[PDB]
This record gives sequence, C-alpha cells and structure tokens, in this order.
Amino acid sequence: SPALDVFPSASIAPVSPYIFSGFLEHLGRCIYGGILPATRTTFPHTPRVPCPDAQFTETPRELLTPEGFRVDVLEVLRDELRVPLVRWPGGNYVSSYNWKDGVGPKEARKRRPELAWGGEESNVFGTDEFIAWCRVAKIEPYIVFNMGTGTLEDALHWIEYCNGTGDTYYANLRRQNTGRDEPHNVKYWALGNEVWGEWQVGQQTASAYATKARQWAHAIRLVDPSVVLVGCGETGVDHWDGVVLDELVDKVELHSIHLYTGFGPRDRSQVDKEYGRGVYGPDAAEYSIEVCKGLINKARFARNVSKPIKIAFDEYGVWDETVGTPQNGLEQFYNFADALAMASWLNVFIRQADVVDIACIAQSVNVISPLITSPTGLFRQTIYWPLYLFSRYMRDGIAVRVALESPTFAGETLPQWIASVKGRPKDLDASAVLHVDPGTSARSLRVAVVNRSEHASYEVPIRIAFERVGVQVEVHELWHQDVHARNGWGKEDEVSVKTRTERWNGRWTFREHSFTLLVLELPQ
Repeated sequence: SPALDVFPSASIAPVSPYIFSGFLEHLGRCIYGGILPATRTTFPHTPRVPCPDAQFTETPRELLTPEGFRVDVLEVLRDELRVPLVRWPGGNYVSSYNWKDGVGPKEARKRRPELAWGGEESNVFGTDEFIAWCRVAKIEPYIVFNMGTGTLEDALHWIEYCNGTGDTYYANLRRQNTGRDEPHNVKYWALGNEVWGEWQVGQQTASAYATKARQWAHAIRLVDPSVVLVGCGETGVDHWDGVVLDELVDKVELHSIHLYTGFGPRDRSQVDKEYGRGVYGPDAAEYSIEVCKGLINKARFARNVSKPIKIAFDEYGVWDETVGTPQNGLEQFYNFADALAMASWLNVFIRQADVVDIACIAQSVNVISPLITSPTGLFRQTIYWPLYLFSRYMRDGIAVRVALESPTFAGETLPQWIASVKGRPKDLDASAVLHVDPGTSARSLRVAVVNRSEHASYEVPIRIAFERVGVQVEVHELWHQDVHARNGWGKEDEVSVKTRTERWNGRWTFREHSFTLLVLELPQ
C-alpha cells in the first residue's frame, strides 16, 4: 500500500544548479537553424545543393541579436530555463574537430566534412562566437577536447587561447580576434567524447584512454592550474569506468557518464510494451550512478585523494535511434510518456545530488530536444515542462531523503537488465528539496512525484517528519489522457503545466501516468 515519508532533517546534499545544464553539438539544426539562423545552406542543404529560393523563409532581422543569435531561443534557455552551463561542441562531432578551423576572420575559416553524422561544417560558429553566445545567455562554457584525431599540443593551445593572460602567441591571437584583452576563462573542460564507443573516431580501450588522459590532464593543468577537468567515463557501471577512475582521480575533478532512455535494440512491434520500456528507463541511471559512487571512492582510496570527485551526467535524455537519425538531424517529436521519462530522470539527479554535480540535457535545441525551432518561431516539447519545473522549483535547496512504498512494474524494461539486476521498478517515484527563501527565511518543501503506472491511480499518505505543514499547498501538475499526445505547430500547449492551490490534508492522489510537483509551506 503506497506511502511517502519525507525527512527534511536528513540532508543528502545541496542541489547543484548545474544539474540543469545544456548541450549543443554541431549536428543537424542545433547550431545553424537553432541558436543561429537558418541559411539556404544550413543542414539539410549545402552550398552545392542549396534550398530553392522559392522555398526559403529567412529568420527576420528583428529576431536576432547584433552578433547574429536567435533572441527567442535565448529567451527560452536563459529566462525560462535559466540554463547555467552548456557543453560544446559536441559529443561525436568533437572527435574530428580542429578548433583552429573555427577562429579568426570568418572568410579565412575552413569548411570541413562532418564525419560523425555526414554533413559539411562551415565553422562560422567557433570558439569566440560560442563564448560570446554564452555571455549573452549568461551561461558558463564547458568545452570538450578532441581526443579522436586531436593531439595534446592542439589541446594545450586551445586552453592557452581561451584562458592565457600572458604575452604568448595563442593568447595574443585571441586578443586580436576579439578586440579585447580579457581571457575567455573557460573553467570546465572534458577529456574527450565517448572514447569507448565503437562509432567514435579514435576509439580506444579503457587502459589506453586512461593512460593517455592521465598525460593530457597533467599537461593541461600546467597551462591553467585552476581548470576543472572531466574524465571520459562510459555509463558509470562499466569496467571502463573503474579503469579510468583508477587512473584519473588525482588529476581531474569530475567523471563524465552518458545514458539515453528509449534507446536500443528491442522488438518494437510489441507496441504494448513501449510505454514501460520508456518511462521506467531512468532506473538504469540511478543504479549506475550508485555503482559509480563506489568506484570513485575506491579510486580515491587507491591514490589517497582527499578531494571529492563528482559525476557529470553530461549527456542524458530520450532518444530512439530509429526515430532520430543522422538523415533527419536527430529530430524526435516527444509525447507525454516521454515527459514522464524526463521527470524520472530529474528525480534521479535530485536523489543523487551528493554526487551528480553536472547534468546536461542532450540536446538543448532541435537535436532530440526540449525545444524545436522554425525560421520564424519555436515550440516547447512535452519534455520541456519537467525540466522547466525542476529548474524553477527544485534548485537552490537541499535535497532531502524520502522513503517510498509503491507497487512495482512486472513488465519488460529497457534496458532489459534493470528488472533482473536492479529489481522491478516502482510505479511511484519521488524526490524532495527543502528550500529557504533568502529574503524572508521562509521554509518550503518541494516534492516531485511521478506516477509511472500506465493504468493505476494511487492515493498516498504523505508524512513530513518533525515539521508542521502549512494549510495551503501549491500543485504543479502534468497530465494527459493520451500518453501518445505531443506538442507541435498549432498545438503548442497540448501538453502543458496546470497550476492550482489546494488545502493540505496529509494525503494526495497521483493519477495514472502523471507528474505532480507539490510545494508545501513549513511554518517555523
């Protein structure tokens, strides 16, 4: 019989704001046609097969900052989501990216084949435009080194270019390109992108990567000792992860892991099972994060590292590899079920706030994204709303422990191992954040509850240990009768948040296939 206890005195950790981070890759319409305007040679056109003039709508000049950025997209990422950090220039793209192609006067920038996904890249948007965009967006840059074709020397020159404050060739080059003296001061850098993957350019074994990354990490820190470096992990639970952490833990600050739900081989003809395959998927990540926490502490013991080492979950999201393809620029239109998967993802990061310091939604615009653009406008996908609600209400507080009794799902999971190795996922899924208003010292409790069950509703007594709960509760609810309902053009708010205020009586009913964020007052 379902029951939810919350323990505001049992602190997990402060919620890191970088759990709400973003990610932009030079893929499809993420950059050109996304944060920047489309051209007659944006993806999917090219300079030698352009769009016909008759069929090309341009982005109005009104919609652009003076540097050429989309102001409406900026409004969503900065003013609605308050994204604090963005990973760039990618996941797979970066492993054959030469950063020197993307700086200097624009007419001297080298067009390159795009090997990871099959296009052409102009490199009109390179390091200085990315930093300038981050400045307008009020976002911290997070840059990934090329560890596919790239060399250590190229990486050291990039750090010098961005962060050097002396009289040295690459710092002077930055000053010449930007007309300013000040360094970019990029604080976060990642040592490669998925070096473990068979699709990756420059794929390596765990031992070969770890040995190389230890050398790169050591030399990069000599150029700028204040930088935060991120080692390339796999999913957190793999042999790769142990090998890499054992070798990097005294040289880096974070460990990067990636996972997508709705992803992977399965019998897609069994449609009745796709719902449960998708919504319970984030259970795989919490199991893997917990394993990774132990591998971190093993490696720290082994090298006598007193500093904490944290996790960057710097690719998470929802991606079916048969829907979002390289041909269509990884475009996937999300349904309401997908938004319950998204809410489950964010609850994982809250519950694991003591180790997850960064999480990056893959991707922030157009690529498998909460946000879809056209040349003249945009719409927010179903998965945008859980992100919006967590970013607004579960940030700037302390994640606290919960104890949740819930019926379990007996069906097929994706990946299939979650059911057997972790256990049957709970229908209900919750996380809690205690928040203190800095101007008034008023104390509130934000409780985010997903009911993943496709058919059962649950009446749930909710008990708050050692606290009086205020008379009124504010409810932010996401629900639709059709789990296949989507947002799209002309139907932008098919799936949207409903908010209301109710009287608190110590229980709540969580409808089938729903997400509910409750805001409770705690009078002193």
